[PDB]
Amino acid sequence: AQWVPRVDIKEEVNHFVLYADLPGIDPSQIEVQMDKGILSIRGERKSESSTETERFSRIERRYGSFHRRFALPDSADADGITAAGRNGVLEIRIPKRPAA
Amino acid sequence: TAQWVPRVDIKEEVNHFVLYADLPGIDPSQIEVQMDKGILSIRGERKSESSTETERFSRIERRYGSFHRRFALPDSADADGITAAGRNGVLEIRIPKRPA
Repeated sequence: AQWVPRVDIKEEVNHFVLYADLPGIDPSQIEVQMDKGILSIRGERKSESSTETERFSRIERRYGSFHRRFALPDSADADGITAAGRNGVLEIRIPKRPAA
Repeated sequence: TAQWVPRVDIKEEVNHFVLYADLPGIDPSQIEVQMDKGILSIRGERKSESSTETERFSRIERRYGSFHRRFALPDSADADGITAAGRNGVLEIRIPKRPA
């Protein structure tokens, strides 16, 4: 089961903010990149369930690699991205470029 | 308490159970974990930024709200031994099995 971590994306006055539910991963293990106007998050989650699988009486948490990409408007400035994580939410801030 | 249904894996080891609950974006201390008459519950309420200035969101995929996960654990689960500790959004609940 491909892990597709859920993301909300918001456009604020000076930023886009992407919030990504990435439970079970240290924020430092999530690869955030943005190239060509497309914000990418990529990483891998191990799950306790792939060890002693037969001991689990229920398994549904998704894990494994994920890689999601989000085209953002041209206003998004790839070079200013910051990301901080807490309680497995990675919150990525993408500043907007000043208007042309 | 069940606007969303957090993913939980449950494992029964030789001498303990472990539940792993993906509860991204909630402090572990806001998450109530108890057993009552065999039933392990995990409940609490996740808030989400997407409820604030919702119209500024171009995507909202993250589920939140109250949850109340219940599992009818075997009688061997020592209701008095539960610990629950979260890291990066994953709550790990450990319950030793009864001697008898």
